[PDB]
Amino acid sequence: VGATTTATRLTGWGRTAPSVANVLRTPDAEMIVKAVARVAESGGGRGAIARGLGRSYGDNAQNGGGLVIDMTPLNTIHSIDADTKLVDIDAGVNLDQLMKAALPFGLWVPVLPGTRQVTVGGAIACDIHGKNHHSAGSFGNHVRSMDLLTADGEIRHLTPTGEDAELFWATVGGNGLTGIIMRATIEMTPTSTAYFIADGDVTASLDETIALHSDGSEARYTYSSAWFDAISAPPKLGRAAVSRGRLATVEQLPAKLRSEPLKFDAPQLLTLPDVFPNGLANKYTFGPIGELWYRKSGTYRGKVQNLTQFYHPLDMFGEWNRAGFLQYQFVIPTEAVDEFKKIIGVIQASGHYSFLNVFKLFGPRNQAPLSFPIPGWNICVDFPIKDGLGKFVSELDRRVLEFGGRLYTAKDSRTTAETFHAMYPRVDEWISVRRKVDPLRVFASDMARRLELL
Ligand SMILES: Cc1cc2nc3c(=O)[nH]c(=O)nc-3n(C[C@H](O)[C@H](O)[C@H](O)COP(=O)(O)OP(=O)(O)OC[C@H]3O[C@@H](n4cnc5c(N)ncnc54)[C@H](O)[C@@H]3O)c2cc1C
Ligand SMILES: COc1ccc(CNc2nc3cc(C(F)(F)F)ccc3nc2C(=O)O)cc1F
Repeated sequence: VGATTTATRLTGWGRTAPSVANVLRTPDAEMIVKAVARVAESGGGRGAIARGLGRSYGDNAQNGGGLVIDMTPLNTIHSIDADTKLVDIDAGVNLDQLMKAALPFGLWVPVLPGTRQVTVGGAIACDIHGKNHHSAGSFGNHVRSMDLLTADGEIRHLTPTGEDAELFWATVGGNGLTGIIMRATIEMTPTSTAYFIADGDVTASLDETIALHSDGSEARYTYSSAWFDAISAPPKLGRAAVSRGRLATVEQLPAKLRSEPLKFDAPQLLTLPDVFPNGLANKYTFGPIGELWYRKSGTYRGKVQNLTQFYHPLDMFGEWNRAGFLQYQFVIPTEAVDEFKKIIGVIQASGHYSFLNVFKLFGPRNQAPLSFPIPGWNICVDFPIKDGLGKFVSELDRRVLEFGGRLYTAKDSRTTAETFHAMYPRVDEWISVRRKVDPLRVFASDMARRLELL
């Protein structure tokens, strides 16, 4: 329970670009206020940045030669209310913790990323998105208030629509550069079960994948995402396994599950690598029977699924996934469909092979100037680090930029300031807010300096 300050070598989830910071770790809020006051009174040096669970791949949660404040000990859930749907929680609370605590109230975390190991602070600061972006927006859309420790040492109560709305919306997606989010109130989504009813589809090509997302069917599902093929030559290029669904109601559950509709079942002992150590391939896998088999297994209607089944389907693959990788995620505006296809073609012909590829059509954006999601074609790819990759991804940056798209700060450790600023045309507007709230650069990070956000 005691406060500690420790020189620590930090990296994001990508394990790249390490830098040494003094890491403060304390469950005492007043100690965090005092540390920020100390940096502020210092009138120099390299400032401070908050750090959550370190799930961002890049360098936004580290500060070489400065202070890093580990927020994970501030993890109190203050209250949950089923009538108002509000949760009041410290910024260090993580989404898995929150999901579990809130389920007995018939409340659902309104935006969940592909991993549950992210803090509320990290969720706000990266304005995270999920499988339901097109129906629910991003994390920032659901924050009703937050308490922000600013450079002047004061704790400001921010609301999306109040007098401090400008600062609220600069903090959403602000990558911790407006101050330290101490605490927040989130509006949860009501639910009668912890289950999904899901429809699966399998497409044969990129053209089919795009048509499926463009035919109006997306409006029938609150949740929608896809795995796609980024390695095969066209026309197989861009074929996808698509998973779409909505939260189930109690009466849609089979009789055996209806007695505990809000139950989160425990992740089981055995994963697929444990049961099939020699892999899943047989003599049929890559020919026409394999094709039919995968088509059939991935095509279904009204299937009842728990959270892991529906939302974390890679979990069953255990140690096989991510077997020195560069995570690259971008969105291209909806209208730019040919441009989007062109970029997918570029990736396939590049000689860089990504096996893990998520595809999603984002919905409307929010008013946060630095928010990543815009309506359009969102893709994540995972490239093994090898010769030529750095220069190739710089070419990808140019294409993404030229086609009106952007990269996501939570995934980036290598784009340039020039590129990033052009991708985010409201960056100057955001920088102006940051300069008002932090004239002395009390808040600073490796990303802030790299991307000239400092
Ligand atoms: C396997 C995996 C799957 C993922 N899937 C998704 C996805 O589906 N959608 C998506 O949007 N993202 C996804 N991400 C990225 C992840 O959601 C974000 O990186 C998120 O910000 C990580 O939260 P964290 O608590 O680990 O924050 P960190 O990585 O520690 O910090 C990220 C940023 O938040 C800031 N920050 C943290 N706490 C505070 C605070 N209290 N006050 C102010 N600023 C703070 C930091 O300064 C930093 O700028 C995924 C990441 C992984 C590893
Ligand atoms: C245990 O192994 C894994 C478990 C889950 C995943 C899914 N990961 C993601 N899933 C993502 C899903 C989305 C979206 F919401 F768009 F579907 C957007 C971004 C995503 N980013 C990521 C990521 O790894 O950074 C990947 C894994 F390698």
